[PDB]
Amino acid sequence: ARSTNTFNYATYHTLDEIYDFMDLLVAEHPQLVSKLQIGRSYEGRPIYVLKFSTGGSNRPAIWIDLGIHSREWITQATGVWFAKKFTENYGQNPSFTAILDSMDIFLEIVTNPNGFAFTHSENRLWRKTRSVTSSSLCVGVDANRNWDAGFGKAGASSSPCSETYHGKYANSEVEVKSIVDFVKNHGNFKAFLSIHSYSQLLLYPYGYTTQSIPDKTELNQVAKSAVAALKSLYGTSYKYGSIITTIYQASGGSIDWSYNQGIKYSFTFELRDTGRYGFLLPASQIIPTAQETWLGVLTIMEHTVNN
Ligand SMILES: CS(=N)(=N)C[C@@H](Cc1ccccc1)C(=O)O
Ligand SMILES: [Zn+2]
Repeated sequence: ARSTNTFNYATYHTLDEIYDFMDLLVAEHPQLVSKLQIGRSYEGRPIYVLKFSTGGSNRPAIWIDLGIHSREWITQATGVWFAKKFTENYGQNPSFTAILDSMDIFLEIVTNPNGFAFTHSENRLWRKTRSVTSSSLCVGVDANRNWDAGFGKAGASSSPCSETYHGKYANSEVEVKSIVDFVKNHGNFKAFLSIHSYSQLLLYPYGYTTQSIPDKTELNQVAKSAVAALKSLYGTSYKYGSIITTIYQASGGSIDWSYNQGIKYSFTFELRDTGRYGFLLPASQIIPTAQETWLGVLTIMEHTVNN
């Protein structure tokens, strides 16, 4: 509340809280974290990215977004945890410090602020954005299906009322477009990670095509290692593979797009529980999830700095 050491990482928070948390963090470690606004949500809410850097001009960076799907609260929770973790581990953890000394980290905790606010105010299970209009009384698009990666292909719905509505056109959603422009403009992103929320999977590109990525051998081993690392804390078991192969076909996905942009280390993480609690994960599981997930993330980051 008053400082980042007082903030309760063991509970779920509102939009305001996370935003306030953002400012505390920047106030406390001004030389390491900066708060950037890459856009405004459909309902005009600021879209913020927290930039962790030790200097340099335009260093190779790591992209990390959480809460694209509003109801997946564990991700926003894990998001805030990571942010504090970055400030804590710099200069203490030999490996993490090595990473920050050479690369920057872009962390977007609340990728979909409108839906997030909605999950607090009216429907806890809301997952889409809150954009309106058309020949429909239904609101929102599935932000993870609005990307220009086999956009509109099988694995997404053209029906606005649908939970997996892809939107009118690729990048129609500001929350999405804001990232695209940011990342395209930066031009030196090396890794791109998108965090979900439930089923315990480590996925790597192509949800939209059966086509195998050229870097499949390498991506597969990294995922193997990441999953191995993650399970070392509490023995949480994750499955890994390509999207289409492990789950099902999905078009307009975040990770397919990033990979197509030449960002090789494109992985999607699906926390935490395999259905017992689902999207309504007990707050008591926040830390543990954050802790383990971090191990898998750092694994991937280490690979990145090394290749
Ligand atoms: C449980 S869920 N809705 N997070 C599953 C998440 C699986 C996915 C990962 C990457 C890319 C496209 C699809 C989705 O359907 O968006
Ligand atoms: Zn999701």
